Amino acid sequence: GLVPRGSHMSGATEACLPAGQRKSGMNINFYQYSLKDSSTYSNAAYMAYGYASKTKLGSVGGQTDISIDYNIPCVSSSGTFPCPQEDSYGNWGCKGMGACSNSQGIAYWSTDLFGFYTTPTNVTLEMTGYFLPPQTGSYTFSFATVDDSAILSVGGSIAFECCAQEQPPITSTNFTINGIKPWDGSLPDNITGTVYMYAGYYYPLKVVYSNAVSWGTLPISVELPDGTTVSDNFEGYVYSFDDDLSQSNCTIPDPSIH
Ligand SMILES: [Cl-]
Ligand SMILES: [Cl-]
Ligand SMILES: [Gd]
Ligand SMILES: [Gd]
Ligand SMILES: [Gd]
Ligand SMILES: [Gd]
Ligand SMILES: [Gd]
Ligand SMILES: [Gd]
Ligand SMILES: [Gd]
Ligand SMILES: [Gd]
Ligand SMILES: [Gd]
Ligand SMILES: [Gd]
Ligand SMILES: [Gd]
Repeated sequence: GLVPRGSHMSGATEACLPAGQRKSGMNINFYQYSLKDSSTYSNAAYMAYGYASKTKLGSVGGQTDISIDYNIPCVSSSGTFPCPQEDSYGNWGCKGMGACSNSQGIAYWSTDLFGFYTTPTNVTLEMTGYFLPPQTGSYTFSFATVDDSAILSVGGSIAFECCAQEQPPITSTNFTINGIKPWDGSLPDNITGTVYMYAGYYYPLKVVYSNAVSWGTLPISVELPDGTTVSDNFEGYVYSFDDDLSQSNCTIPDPSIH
């Protein structure tokens, strides 16, 4: 017929057309998280919004390189250098550095997480922004691995509300990727979630990430409808807008018919 029929039973992911000044990159908020607390980040409510009930440590904006790869120091014979986790051995040393004299189980201070001086050993962070699909079709987001706990949410009223990026987190636990650290221990690699997206609409995107001890890891990718993969550097795909709670037409509940 003259018009597309629309995704079945309001199935389309909600998106946005914010009218304000677009900024390259995502906003990163940092929140307090306790060293060796392996239980707090196992709860859906905590990972969706509860993190923001803890002390906010700071923020950085305009981040396009969004993967996390934090390595603890090895205090070695030849100085102090970051140790790739797969190179750690024994009790303990780091391959090519010898034995390390420092503890794996204390807090360490570093700017490795987006240049913000904090404790990547123990912290929770919230990345927010809008994903701009250049192509219409199925997009598959993935975490290659999760160390320690993480979620990824896409869509208006799922990640956050349109034109309200900077507001307190919404309560939705309808995660696109659920990488929450299981209670019973365990969890596989290459965890994934798929969203059908219409080109040129801005899709709210939230990533919440937490680490309790030592190494922290979150390699983020998206496979595009053309089958190519974008990993780590999402420049050209992720943007921020200052809140405009007064922009009435900002929410597009169904981009398939808009
Ligand atoms: Cl180091
Ligand atoms: Cl060695
Ligand atoms: Gd990176
Ligand atoms: Gd980089
Ligand atoms: Gd890093
Ligand atoms: Gd870094
Ligand atoms: Gd690095
Ligand atoms: Gd880096
Ligand atoms: Gd909503
Ligand atoms: Gd960790
Ligand atoms: Gd594919
Ligand atoms: Gd890098
Ligand atoms: Gd603002």
